[PDB]
Amino acid sequence: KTHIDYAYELDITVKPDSRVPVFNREFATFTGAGVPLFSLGGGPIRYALAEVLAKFHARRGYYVVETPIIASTELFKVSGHIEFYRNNMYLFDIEGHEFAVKPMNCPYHILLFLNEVAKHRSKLPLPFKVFEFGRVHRYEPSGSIYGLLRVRGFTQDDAHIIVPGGRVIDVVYDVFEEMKLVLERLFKLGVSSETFKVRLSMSDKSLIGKEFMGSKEEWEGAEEALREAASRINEKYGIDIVELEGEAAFYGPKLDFIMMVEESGVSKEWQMGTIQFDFNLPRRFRLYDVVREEFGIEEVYIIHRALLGSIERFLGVYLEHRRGRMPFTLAPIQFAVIAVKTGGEVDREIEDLASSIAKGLLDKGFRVAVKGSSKTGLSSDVRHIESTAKPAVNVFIGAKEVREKVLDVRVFDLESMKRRRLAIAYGDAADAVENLAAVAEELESPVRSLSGQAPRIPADFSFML
Amino acid sequence: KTHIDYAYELDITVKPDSRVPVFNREFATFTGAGVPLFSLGGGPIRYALAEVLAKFHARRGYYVVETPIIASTELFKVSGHIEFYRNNMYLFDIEGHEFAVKPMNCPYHILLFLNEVAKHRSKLPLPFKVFEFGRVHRYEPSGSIYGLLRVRGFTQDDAHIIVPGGRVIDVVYDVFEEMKLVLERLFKLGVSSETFKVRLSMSDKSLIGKEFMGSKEEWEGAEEALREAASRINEKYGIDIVELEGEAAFYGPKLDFIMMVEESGVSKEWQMGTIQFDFNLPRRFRLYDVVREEFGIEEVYIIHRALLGSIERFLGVYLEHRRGRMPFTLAPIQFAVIAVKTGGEVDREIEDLASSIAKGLLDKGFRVAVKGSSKTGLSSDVRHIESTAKPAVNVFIGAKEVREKVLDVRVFDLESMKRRRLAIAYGDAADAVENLAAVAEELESPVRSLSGQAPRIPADFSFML
Ligand SMILES: [Zn+2]
Ligand SMILES: [Zn+2]
Repeated sequence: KTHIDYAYELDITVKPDSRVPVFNREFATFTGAGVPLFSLGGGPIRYALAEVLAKFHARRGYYVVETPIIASTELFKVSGHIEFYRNNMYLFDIEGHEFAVKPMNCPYHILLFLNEVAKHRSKLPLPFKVFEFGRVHRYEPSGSIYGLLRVRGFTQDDAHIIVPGGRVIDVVYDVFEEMKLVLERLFKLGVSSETFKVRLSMSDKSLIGKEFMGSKEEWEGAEEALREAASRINEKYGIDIVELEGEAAFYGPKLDFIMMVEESGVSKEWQMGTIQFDFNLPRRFRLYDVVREEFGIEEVYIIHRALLGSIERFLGVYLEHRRGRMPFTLAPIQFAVIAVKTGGEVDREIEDLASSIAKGLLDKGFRVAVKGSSKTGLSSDVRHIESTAKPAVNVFIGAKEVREKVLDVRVFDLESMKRRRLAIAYGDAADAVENLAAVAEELESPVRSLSGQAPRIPADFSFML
Repeated sequence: KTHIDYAYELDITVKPDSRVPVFNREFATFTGAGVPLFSLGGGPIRYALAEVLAKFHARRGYYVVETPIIASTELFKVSGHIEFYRNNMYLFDIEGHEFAVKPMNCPYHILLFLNEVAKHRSKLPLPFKVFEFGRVHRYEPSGSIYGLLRVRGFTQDDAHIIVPGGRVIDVVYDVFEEMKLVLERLFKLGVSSETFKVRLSMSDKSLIGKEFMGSKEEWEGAEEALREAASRINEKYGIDIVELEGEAAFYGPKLDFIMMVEESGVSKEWQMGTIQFDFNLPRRFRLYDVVREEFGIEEVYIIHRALLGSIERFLGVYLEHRRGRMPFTLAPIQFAVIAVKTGGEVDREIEDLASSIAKGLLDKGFRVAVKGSSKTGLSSDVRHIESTAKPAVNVFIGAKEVREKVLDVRVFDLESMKRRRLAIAYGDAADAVENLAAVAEELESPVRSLSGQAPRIPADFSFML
């Protein structure tokens, strides 16, 4: 099982080689290869993620923005390079004039900086930090396309930071803290000396002025910022730091976030976001001038960062590493309510309790699937549900639950990779719903600390079970 | 003053003819005409709107989805028409194969329907209702472009509904109820017999089979559904109904939502969303077959609906009709905290109170701007703020507020178009923040009823004042 299987099973995406009813042709012969089509299970995950990541960044001091999806190629001519980059871009014509489907957000984010400088000059605080849940498109050859990992259109948790020399170490370190918070609290992935690695890619000093552009002062200023931040990371968590001479991009040095994971029992890297310094953009958009003239600042840095990276790619690796198991906030189905019918008259109270709990949870904003089952069918109903829908929380309602007034409630424990059984007492349906909602609130609690609010985007996904 | 002015002043968008610092060229010579660039004030409005509209639709029973931005033109060949529509589309090549930047969501939404039918057949409920905050691009000539009203890329509160004959009247009526809820609760616009009109556009029966496609049964079934729903609307609200023979689109009849507004003192229409029946799509995507074969249903309807329509367009007209005044949830600046310094030692308590209230509101997730002012400067500081930033709530902190322990708090009343003064007692900073937060919660209350949660996307916009 790959993410491709898990994505189809949880109904996060449409499978490109599934046949369209009545047409019998693959969905991909309508949509194009490499264009992931998110489905009904995937919709709420995408809104929820945007919402959490936007609020998380706003609480950490980033200005959240949404930038256009197309642009004149003048925009990408000014940024560079552009005889090269042209080749990864989808271009088109309006009306003689050349336009592109945006392959990156950076130029737009710098325009927004430039617009605020123009209106407010030095009243604008620095560091200036702008975040976007941004939608980018790039040329990928048909043979390069693979599931959700390499695609033609995808989303990034993209940010740009314009930071003076005196605050740059703290900003780098903070982004690391951001990565760690999102991993631990949204995804329930532990970040520590045993699971995480930071990789620095630096210049070769002999080649500054040629394969690495810019001046020595630039490179040393940035490389030292990455070494100091990395040194604080290592001191606080014992996370190990790797440094590669001559691996930087031509426009500045960088840091990569790497999770260490294991098969089965193979040790592997799972590469995530990045902190990329840029010496090209501040020249091409005259940022050095602007910051010197308006703020009197001579040492400033420009930085691209993503915590997850490509969101599709992150979700893909995540589906595989976690075998389809989503954190509660992002689970297509949050509560699966399972009525275990017996044949007898107790079925009426079972069916009323299940139905009422189901409506109550939906009113509270949860994603809920009701499944009718039986004592003899239960075993194979559950097996089907666990192998496919993987609901975050199963609630079993049988004769026993009705007579004892205790729900049988099974939350999936992401660390142990096992269900854990809770016995939740209730007086009546209303009260069962309150108590289930309380459990959910405990499961949403880490996300509330990132973003203030856990998103409730309700749905009745009964038809999936 | 047009929306173009209000949008620039509230920092919702970048003005295309503003000059880029240091370059002195217009922003538009980088971006392209007709491509609205939302700015820092506009970012949180866009996330907030997506979030509220998505949750509102999920609570009303729509499945929320996000569909790709590009697609093979096979997708638009199957839907029609396509020698015609080709001309409004941005097209491009991958790798020999023709692709388009999506001009509409409909084909994608039908693929998602078809995908669920394939996996779950008749377990899928009907009506099937899918909602998307969707991003669409269309060719518009340079002379057609105007502000936010006619643009090249824009967003819709788009939905598709596949409804059997027996439930179609209720669905039409419900969409109307949706329009009314969003207007009244998100936008604080009254919808009644004095302010609202519903326009039906129908076939000419003599031309069914020619300028209006489909069969008589189709048209009569749909036109009666619109007349019955309209008749219920009129009975419940006395809203007047207008019916035009021969104005329907070639593929089915429709209903348009129209607000009646006034200058100055001219009566004008403000056209909003639509309910469009479609007889073409169910043929082109073989939906009639699919619904008959899988559900045994012979009478079914396919419907496109938007409540706002183009979101950019709606926001534009809104900015003009309300002279820049946003509802609290959508206001770029939610609380403006204004320290009225005196020169004396009381300035220390004024500055500490303002500062603490400001940090406290930010922690609660609000968008906050602090302005330092003086007794002599106040008058012209406020005038500048009211003419430009238009904060939802002004909080004045002067010597008097400190000595009496009562804040001077001015909420803008959207109906009367005037500030209204509240006297809010406090014991200390913490308590002032609780009491301000309570006022905000009262202002967020109508949005909580649409969507369960009012979005808090915080920002420090001090630099704007
Ligand atoms: Zn970038
Ligand atoms: Zn449509």
